[PDB]
Amino acid sequence: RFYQMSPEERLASLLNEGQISADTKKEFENTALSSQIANHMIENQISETEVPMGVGLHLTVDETDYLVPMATEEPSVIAALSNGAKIAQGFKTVNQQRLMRGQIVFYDVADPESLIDKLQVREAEIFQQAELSYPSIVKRGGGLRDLQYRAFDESFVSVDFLVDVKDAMGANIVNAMLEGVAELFREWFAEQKILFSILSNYATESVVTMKTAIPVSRLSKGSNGREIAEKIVLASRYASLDPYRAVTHNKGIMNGIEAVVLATGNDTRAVSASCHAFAVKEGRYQGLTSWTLDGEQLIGEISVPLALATVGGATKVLPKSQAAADLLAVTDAKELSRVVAAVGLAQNLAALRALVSE
Amino acid sequence: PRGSHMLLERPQQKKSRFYQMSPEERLASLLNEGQISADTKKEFENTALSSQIANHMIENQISETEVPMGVGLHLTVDETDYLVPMATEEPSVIAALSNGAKIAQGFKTVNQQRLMRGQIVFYDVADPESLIDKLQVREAEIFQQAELSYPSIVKRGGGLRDLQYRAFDESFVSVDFLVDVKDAMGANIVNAMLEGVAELFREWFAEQKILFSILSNYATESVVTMKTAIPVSRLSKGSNGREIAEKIVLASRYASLDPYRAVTHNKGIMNGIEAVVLATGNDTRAVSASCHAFAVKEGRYQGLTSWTLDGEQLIGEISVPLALATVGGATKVLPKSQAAADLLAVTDAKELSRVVAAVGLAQNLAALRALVSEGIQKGHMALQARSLAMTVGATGKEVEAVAQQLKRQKTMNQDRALAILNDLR
Ligand SMILES: CC(C)(COP(=O)([O-])OP(=O)([O-])OC[C@H]1O[C@@H](n2cnc3c(N)ncnc32)[C@H](O)[C@@H]1OP(=O)([O-])[O-])[C@@H](O)C(=O)NCCC(=O)NCCSC(=O)C[C@@](C)(O)CC(=O)[O-]
Ligand SMILES: NC(=O)c1ccc[n+]([C@@H]2O[C@H](COP(=O)([O-])OP(=O)(O)OC[C@H]3O[C@@H](n4cnc5c(N)ncnc54)[C@H](OP(=O)(O)O)[C@@H]3O)[C@@H](O)[C@H]2O)c1
Ligand SMILES: NC(=O)c1ccc[n+]([C@@H]2O[C@H](COP(=O)([O-])OP(=O)(O)OC[C@H]3O[C@@H](n4cnc5c(N)ncnc54)[C@H](OP(=O)(O)O)[C@@H]3O)[C@@H](O)[C@H]2O)c1
Ligand SMILES: [Ca+2]
Ligand SMILES: [Ca+2]
Ligand SMILES: [Ca+2]
Repeated sequence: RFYQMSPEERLASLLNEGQISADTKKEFENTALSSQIANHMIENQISETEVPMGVGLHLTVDETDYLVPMATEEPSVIAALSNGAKIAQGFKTVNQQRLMRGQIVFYDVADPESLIDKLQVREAEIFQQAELSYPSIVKRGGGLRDLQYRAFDESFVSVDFLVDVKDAMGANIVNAMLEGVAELFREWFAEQKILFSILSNYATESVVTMKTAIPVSRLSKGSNGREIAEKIVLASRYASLDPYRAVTHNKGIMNGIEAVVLATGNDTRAVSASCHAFAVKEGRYQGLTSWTLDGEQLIGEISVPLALATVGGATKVLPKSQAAADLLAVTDAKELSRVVAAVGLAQNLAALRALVSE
Repeated sequence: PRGSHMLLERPQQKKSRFYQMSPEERLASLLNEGQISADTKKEFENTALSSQIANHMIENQISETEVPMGVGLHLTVDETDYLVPMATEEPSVIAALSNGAKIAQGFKTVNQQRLMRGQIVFYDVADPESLIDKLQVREAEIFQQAELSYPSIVKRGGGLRDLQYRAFDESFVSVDFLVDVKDAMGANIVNAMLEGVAELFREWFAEQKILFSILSNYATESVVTMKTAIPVSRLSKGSNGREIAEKIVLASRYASLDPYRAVTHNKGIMNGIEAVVLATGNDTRAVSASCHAFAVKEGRYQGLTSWTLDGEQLIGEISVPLALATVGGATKVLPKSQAAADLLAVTDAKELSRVVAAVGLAQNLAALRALVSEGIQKGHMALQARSLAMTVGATGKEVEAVAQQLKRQKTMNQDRALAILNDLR
């Protein structure tokens, strides 16, 4: 019955059964998100978590000014972003891509190559079925983009689906498309077995690279601008050597990125999973940014998979997500990813500069 | 050309900088400079967290993000029943956690440690092996200064516990500090302790140079491992319980071969873990950072859980570093954190980490069972049909009736769910 009760009835049941105090109940009742919206978004809803939201300052991306909504519970995070962006002055997009990835995994595959060669010769029909399983995205101008195949040891075979989901995160688009094609596969190969069909959150085809060039004089109010830069460069390289520093290094970056992702109603677990997994380069967890000295300029670069969204999920139904989107005022998801990647690099600059200046 | 940033438009210099203004003044300035609409300003003004609390926690505060919070059910850890506060915006996460916990019935602790790491890193070290030995013999005084740099923790029963040393590139040296921060996360306890020990490191060695002294979020000494044992019959409403178990084992095994699946595998785990971390006012970045880095094993990003078959039993196990906290940070200054803490009803941070790890394993179970059984979509659409019913006003047993009819529709809507509801009345 608990999952069938109203929020008001669930709180009363919790109090009646001694599971929460009376003051705890009154606090759970002090909400600002409409009960209608919250109760229909999740299950067993009783209340809300309120995260303070502030405005990150001085971010410029490709000669466009931005005001960054940042939801965070940690002090100094928004100030660090603002000081880091002010010092950097601007950020420039080195390259951007935006495709989502999914997979259908066969198991107990007798001869992998046989199965794979079978699929490659019928790719036209697969694209046909993928359109039928979600035709709306194809009308918007997206849809399936490529098919890839990977044969693994232990008799696994993965069919990789790369999709253009436009401004959505794409989970429900990709999952629907994959389950529809899975049916066709089971019709084509009654012999074979399908372990699962699901989207991959490792969005290596949604990577964004930002960069910044900083006159070393801006790194200090005084004369030791180059000294601070040389130590920033040293700190960044040590992240490539000590995972115990790289994790803190990337955590500092995600303080800014996850604040914007949260404020705009995007999925924080998805972005945190892809970014940290993308940090694994050459079998070692390293930093997501590089800092080098080219003459009298400190040059920083960031590369992160940012399959973010401006539509779908919680980006619209939560009024605060719409308000944060009004403040940021990005026109599409690709732009959101560029702004978020710049926030990451700005956060990292403020963190390293403070780390080596003390 | 290169004009300045549009923020220097927000200052009221005829009087005040943005970071000095009050939240109300900061919103008025935002509206007057064309950055937000009137409706957006009013929505920002609709807040439940005290303005005095929010404004003094962060900088340039203007409003708040509201994440719905629900209650996960059926979780049992070490023969104790729990009600898990879960803060999330994703549908089905809480229902899946309840389903996964119900299927497993309970979780037990295999091992647990709780120590926060810190590091003081030397750079430009000529002979690393020399400086190291020069430090190992003076550990008696290193432990003493650590106590005076932050004595409060030592009288509460904690403080520095161990010192280890590593060298990289034959030019870097790192002094590793293992600290017991009790129920706090330990960031400010460690940092202050390390910056104080760095001082005498300079006094001792005017020859060497320190690059930085700071905590490490990679809390490999806060790993907690949870276990579960499920009769295969509980994995299906039908008769193929074992078949399902066999598929879950392979899905878990496949995660260990394809990082593209492992990331999604751990993402599902973190849907539950981060939802409790957020509800209790803990630092979500620190947990996801240490958890995903811990996922890297033998030079390969893999799944954080293992699933194996032992006779008629499906055996699941999770291992993650959870340096969570029950005090400090945002665990108390945020009233909702205290309310969520009253519901979870844990006594210490060690118990918090144990419950959160179990939540992760239960979450993993629900996802994997659905993926290898009917698929992830069927469950989602069903919850979506019920949500669309309550939106239009479905009550009582009309919730399932309207959801049943929405299933028949090729495309479910709020426009059509209202039509179904009115006919029933
Ligand atoms: C969604 C269910 C639970 C449907 O549930 P069902 O299969 O129809 O079975 P049921 O309705 O008879 O009851 C299932 C139990 O789940 C709970 N439950 C059931 N319905 C509700 C509800 N309305 N409100 C609250 N709780 C609910 C409830 O505890 C219930 O038992 P009971 O308490 O009644 O004895 C099932 O399909 C399921 O578990 N799906 C898993 C979906 C999931 O894991 N979602 C997480 C977000 S998606 C994700 O993780 C991404 C992913 C999957 O890609 C990660 C990965 O790949 O690993
Ligand atoms: N593996 C995973 O991690 C996983 C698994 C399951 C669920 N999820 C969750 O599923 C959600 C993300 O998936 P989703 O975005 O596809 O949900 P969605 O809300 O159903 O899809 C996007 C919505 O935005 C609309 N839209 C408007 N303009 C669009 C545009 N330019 N491009 C694309 N769509 C546009 C779409 O309309 P049309 O239908 O007409 O196209 C659609 O209704 C998140 O809540 C996520 O956390 C994640
Ligand atoms: N790299 C990073 O992640 C990083 C860096 C810097 C800061 N931070 C932030 O710093 C905060 C976490 O650090 P913190 O935990 O040390 O915050 P904290 O609030 O300063 O420390 C814990 C507080 O709880 C009190 N307390 C009561 N009972 C305790 C117990 N059993 N054990 C420990 N403390 C107890 C302590 O009293 P006493 O004062 O007497 O000791 C202290 O005031 C977070 O806001 C975090 O995001 C993170
Ligand atoms: Ca191809
Ligand atoms: Ca605007
Ligand atoms: Ca030792």
